Amino acid sequence: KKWFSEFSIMWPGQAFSLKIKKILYETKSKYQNVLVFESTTYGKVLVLDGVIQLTEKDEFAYHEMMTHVPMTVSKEPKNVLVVGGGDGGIIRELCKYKSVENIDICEIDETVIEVSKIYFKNISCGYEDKRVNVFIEDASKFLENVTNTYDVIIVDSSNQNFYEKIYNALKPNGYCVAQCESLWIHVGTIKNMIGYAKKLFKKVEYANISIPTYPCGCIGILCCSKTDTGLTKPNKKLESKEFADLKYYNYENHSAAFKLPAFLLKEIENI
Amino acid sequence: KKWFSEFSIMWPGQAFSLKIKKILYETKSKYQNVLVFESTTYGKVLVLDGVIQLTEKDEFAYHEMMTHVPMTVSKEPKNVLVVGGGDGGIIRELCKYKSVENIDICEIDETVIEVSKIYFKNISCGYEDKRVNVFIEDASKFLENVTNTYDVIIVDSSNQNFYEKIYNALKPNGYCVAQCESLWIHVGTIKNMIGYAKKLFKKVEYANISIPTYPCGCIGILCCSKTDTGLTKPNKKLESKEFADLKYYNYENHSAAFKLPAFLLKEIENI
Ligand SMILES: NCCCN[C@H]1CC[C@H](N)CC1
Ligand SMILES: NCCCN[C@H]1CC[C@H](N)CC1
Repeated sequence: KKWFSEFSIMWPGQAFSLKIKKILYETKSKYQNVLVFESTTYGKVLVLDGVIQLTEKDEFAYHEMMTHVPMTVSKEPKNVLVVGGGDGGIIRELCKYKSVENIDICEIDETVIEVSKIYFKNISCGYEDKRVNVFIEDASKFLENVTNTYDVIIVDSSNQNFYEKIYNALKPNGYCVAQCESLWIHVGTIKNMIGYAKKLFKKVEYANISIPTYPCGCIGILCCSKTDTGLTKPNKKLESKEFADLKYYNYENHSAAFKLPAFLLKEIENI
Repeated sequence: KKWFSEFSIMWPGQAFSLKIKKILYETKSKYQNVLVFESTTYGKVLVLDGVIQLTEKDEFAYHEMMTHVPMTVSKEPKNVLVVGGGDGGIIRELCKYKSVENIDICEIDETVIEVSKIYFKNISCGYEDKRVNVFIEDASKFLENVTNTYDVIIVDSSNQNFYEKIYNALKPNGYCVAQCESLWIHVGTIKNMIGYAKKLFKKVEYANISIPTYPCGCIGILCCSKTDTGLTKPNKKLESKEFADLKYYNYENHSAAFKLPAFLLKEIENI
């Protein structure tokens, strides 16, 4: 059998590879190359421009932490925006909250959504929920155009003007979490991201998620708060039957994810 | 340039690769194949039987956590044993403690030690400390033969009889920490290891370390206590000048490393 290998100038000198049991789908969309394959040991894999987007075996780690960190801090979130995230994993976690009344997702490439609906049914199931509204659209145009404000915005996608638009689209006590780089390779980028956020948000925090199929085995969450209390401590426990199946997130893990290695703390305490 | 690739039946279906700037040394010892190369982005790399043992860029994560977790819990450790660990990283962290009077290291393959002394000077520097005594010897024979008991034993190497020997070689309030698998691939093995330890030790805990060049980007520490308080909370802060250069470990990270993902907690609460 052949092997998929993940190369990139963003992590030069290293690569991760998965063994292919069988290729399922391949296309070039208007925006990116799309590959779906069944791996031998990580279940199905989604690849965009040769970079792994998710695998069945571990996606719960990233989707649970990205969603339940902000959603357990926000008191009674009613309206939530997902930027990027065509695969639907965040939306699947969001639908577990009965308080939520509306979920907007903005994804520029509908092929991602369609491929996820077809090949990743246990990840894209949230799309069948009546609260979920899909916008095939560039996120800057969406954010500039939306009239509603959001309690939580979750940026599930790899700019200082952009974070102004996020801030304006948030309620007064709203929160934004954004995917934000591995601490093992792009500390310079993390510093820039915290710098951009701190000009607008009064509380900017960084958490780490362990996930083996992202480069270096982990990925950060940039956490932006308009209030002074920040996002490190949940205000609620996920006890109802909808959360009985959670596989990574729990009340203790939430806080622990913000306890960073000493070298990173040193780089970012002076920003 | 060529690429080193790390394959193994222990993690089937996946592989990690580093780009080679230049090969430095290669031999077959009595016990294993030994490769040393300068990578393009992780500095120098030590490989044993085709499995990465360490790299300069990230070794501090594993050596700091393996050492300072037990050494900040033990009140006044005087005698410490390192099993395996020919590369010297643990010993380098141990020498920072002025209270320590003796450090025994037991390593079956002296080539490892010699290669580390030659090619990894910032990792093997502890060998020049007068407290350090080297035994080229199988660890089961060493543990069966030693007359001293230890305050801390650090098993830096990839068996129920073996943990009996560890228990007997420890002081009444002594501690053992052992390298113990990635939670992303060998949960069955972690369960067995905790099972073996719990028959002898009254407190058996599991912590996670983020380190990108180990498979799945992380590696566990099996933590065994003879006292009931366990190893999750340090009894001291590392404030003296010897610890000013620490790059991963800190007082908060210590406890956070024991906050495990929900699926692992579920597998190991019933053992
Ligand atoms: N298409 C891959 C997932 C991320 N999608 C986002 C869609 C909206 C864009 N403004 C940014 C990427
Ligand atoms: N040689 C590689 C590092 C681990 N070395 C250990 C030496 C002692 C043995 N009983 C187990 C492996």
